[PDB]
Amino acid sequence: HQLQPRRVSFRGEASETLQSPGYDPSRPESFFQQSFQRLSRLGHGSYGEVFKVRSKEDGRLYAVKRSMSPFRGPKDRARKLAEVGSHEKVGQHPCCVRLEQAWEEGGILYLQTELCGPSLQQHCEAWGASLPEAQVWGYLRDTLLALAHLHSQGLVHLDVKPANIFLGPRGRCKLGDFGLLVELGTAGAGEVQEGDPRYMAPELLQGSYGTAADVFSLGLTILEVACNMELPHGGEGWQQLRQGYLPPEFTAGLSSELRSVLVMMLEPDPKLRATAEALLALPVLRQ
Ligand SMILES: CN1CCN(CCOc2cc(OC3CCOCC3)c3c(Nc4c(Cl)ccc5c4OCO5)ncnc3c2)CC1
Repeated sequence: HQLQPRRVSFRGEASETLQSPGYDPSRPESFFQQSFQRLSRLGHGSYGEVFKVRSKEDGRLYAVKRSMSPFRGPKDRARKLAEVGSHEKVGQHPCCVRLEQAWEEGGILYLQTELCGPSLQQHCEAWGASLPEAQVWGYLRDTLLALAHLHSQGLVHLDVKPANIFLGPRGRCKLGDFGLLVELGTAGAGEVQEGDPRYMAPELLQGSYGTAADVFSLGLTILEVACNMELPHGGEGWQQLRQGYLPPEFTAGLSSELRSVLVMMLEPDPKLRATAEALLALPVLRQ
């Protein structure tokens, strides 16, 4: 016998039965199989898979990430479901990827969010060369709007990277993938973890983290996409970047204005590093 799929939420609303057009609770196929139409595979890793699908419910498009294998235990389950809790903590914001719903069936977690344009990373590798700076500024601003929304709620993304920023057509963009998001001070179902080492803030090397870590992460995110360079995973080059230095190559082809802003974001000392609000308050970054 099989447990039925059940909604995963932390809002405290009723415990409720997942139902959908095309979904027969009798039939053995999963809720995701019956209630959706897999259109393409957006990605795959050890996290599982992301699918571009069309809901049989409202007929519209979404992205659904399903975990790869059943939960290994209670603790393993709690930490996976926490991603939903995080995403729900973000709430409604135009610069943040919106969560539609989530559910679990057979130890597998399904996360259904809005379908976005390609990630900044995908858009960058497709563009071939450096992005126009007018584009880059728009990317920098929308992510800062997203960060300020997170940071004003005591939330830290902790894994801001080009692959987490999605081109909102056009040419806006949204911050998503809240798997590592922590609410400062109430942590946590699971312990906090650093993000991608390529974009990691220097203070995390000694176990320190605040909202400032995101600002640094966004800095190297923008540096990567605007120079079309590739960031080191280690060594002196990596360590130079965390010491206020710039790659001796230097960001050539970048203006003074954009360079001076990145310096504010790439500041080694967290307490000196600019905040998102202060950055957005500059004038070179208004609407
Ligand atoms: C060849 N083209 C096909 C269409 N495509 C537009 C849509 O591109 C995406 C890709 C996503 O994820 C990929 C980005 C890097 O991470 C892995 C694959 C999207 C995405 N991912 C997602 C992530 Cl990262 C985290 C949690 C999720 C997610 O969906 C549901 O819950 N989410 C929303 N839209 C995506 C669109 C261009 C290229």
